[PDB]
Amino acid sequence: FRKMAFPSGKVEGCMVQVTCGTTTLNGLWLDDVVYCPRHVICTSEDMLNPNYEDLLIRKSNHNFLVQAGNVQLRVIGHSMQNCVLKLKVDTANPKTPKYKFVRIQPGQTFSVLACYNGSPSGVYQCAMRPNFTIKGSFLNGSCGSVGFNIDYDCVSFCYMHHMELPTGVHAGTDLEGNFYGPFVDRQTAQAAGTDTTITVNVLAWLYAAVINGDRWFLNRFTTTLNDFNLVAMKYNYEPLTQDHVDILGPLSAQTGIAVLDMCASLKELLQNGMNGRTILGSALLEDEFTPFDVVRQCS
Amino acid sequence: SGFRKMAFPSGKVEGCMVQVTCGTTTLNGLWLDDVVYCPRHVICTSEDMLNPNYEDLLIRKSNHNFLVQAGNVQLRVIGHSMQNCVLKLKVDTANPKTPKYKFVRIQPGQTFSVLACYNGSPSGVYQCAMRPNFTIKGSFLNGSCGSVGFNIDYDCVSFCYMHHMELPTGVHAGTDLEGNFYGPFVDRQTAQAAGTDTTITVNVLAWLYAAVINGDRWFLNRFTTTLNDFNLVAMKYNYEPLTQDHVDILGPLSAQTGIAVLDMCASLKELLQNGMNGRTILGSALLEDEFTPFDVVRQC
Repeated sequence: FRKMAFPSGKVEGCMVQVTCGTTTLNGLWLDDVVYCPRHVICTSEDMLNPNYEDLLIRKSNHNFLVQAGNVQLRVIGHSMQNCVLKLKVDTANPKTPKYKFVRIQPGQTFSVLACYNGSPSGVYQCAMRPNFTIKGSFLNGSCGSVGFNIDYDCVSFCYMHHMELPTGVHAGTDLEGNFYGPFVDRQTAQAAGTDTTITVNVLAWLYAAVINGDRWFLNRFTTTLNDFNLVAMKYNYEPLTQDHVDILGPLSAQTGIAVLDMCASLKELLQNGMNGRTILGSALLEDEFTPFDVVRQCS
Repeated sequence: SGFRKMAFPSGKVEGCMVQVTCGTTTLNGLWLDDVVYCPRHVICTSEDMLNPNYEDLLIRKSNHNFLVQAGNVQLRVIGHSMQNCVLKLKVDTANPKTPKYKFVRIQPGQTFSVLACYNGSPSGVYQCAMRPNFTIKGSFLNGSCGSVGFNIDYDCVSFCYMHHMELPTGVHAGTDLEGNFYGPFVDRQTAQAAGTDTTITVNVLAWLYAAVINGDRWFLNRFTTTLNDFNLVAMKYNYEPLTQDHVDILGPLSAQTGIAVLDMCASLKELLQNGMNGRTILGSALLEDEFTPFDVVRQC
């Protein structure tokens, strides 16, 4: 049971390189529009208190260098949609797949195609943390990297990398320029909130362990929704709602274990530890597997 | 901090995956040029797997008995031959999506990306390492036979693994692209026991060197140990013994830093006897052994 990422083939053909002056980052080429973070028009000295609306007036179409491999894309128009620049190019991308722009909620998972200078280099699976950050691997030049989910024939773009916080975490926006979290696209001291463990994802992971035959944390006891949240709040676990119980329905029928019955096992794990044992070969509880991910990978 | 286990982009490999059907069995195949590669047990039923006579089974088959399907376009099989444990199906049309490719055989401890496919359709990609017992610990359901492992260097794809069998212990076994099995495993439905799995010591040391470069230093100690003494302690924790070749590979890591290889071994020895004590190294609460030294000194 590994953390698999979606195939990146449909996304690799849409990555381009956007250059404005000295700054170079990655862009998303869909149809005849190139999407990239709006701070590409700002120098290192302009990131203190940038005025994007005034800076964009200065720039023209010939100040943007869009490169797709060996070919050069010619910019004929520019626009801004919140914290995202929309560059209109003269040629449509023939590699454009069936796509859709969606905004996800914290706790959901998606695959990230890390790119450098418009060239994909790696792909990995991650989840949106409750503090609206992601524990990704972004170095310098990886701005503009996109996160996506893959339907049967449709690619849902949900994230674009914008900034790197001074803690190893990264922050970004959706494809419409709306930031995930209280962050702003400026070079200043920005603090991420207290990260909490995704309780619903842990329960789904525990169901996956039961499917794989690893059944030792199961106990005869059961708890209430209110009692579990009291323990969950103490151990920095997000509160469990009724909709979370409904989502875990398909996994409850396959294993025969009720959600509240499983919560008693998780409650004992937090208080008494792992008792020197492993679940699915791990000494810690994974919280980056959504209930939908468990169904996809198992049933 | 932060060191993600990243997998190579799979775009160049997605266009080479096909579906091969022989009778009732259906698995995945690799379409390169005018040759389709797939495990040879596709011509075996569930009853023949106990004692398969592949020479007897293959001679009774014809070209029209193999159904090769790349999406909706059906390929025409014009010939076939068997190389060790792999089947080579020659088709009438070459694959226009064929990239610059190579066939390499890897040693235990090396890492590669795996593209999991079901009935010729890719489903997911993950990064793994060849364990010292010549097995891989991934997610392979029924119908994933034929999925390949690869590495990408610049623009060249290096195919190194093809999934063949799933062991009763939950691990998977396979061959290289020439049909030679990794380990003593065979393509039979018999009781095959994998060896004891051990931690890749050289990968852990390379990972620890990346930690001191990135900031973490709490595990360093003032002691040093000999290579012979370290192995006597390492074997007690099911750690692979360290050879002189591993020391030379870690040379550049000890050059950028100030810590000798034997110095780092003493620190690793102290970590094993004490544990993490609630602390983390590069954001990880466990010692990682799936990062090769080559990857460590490229992305420092």
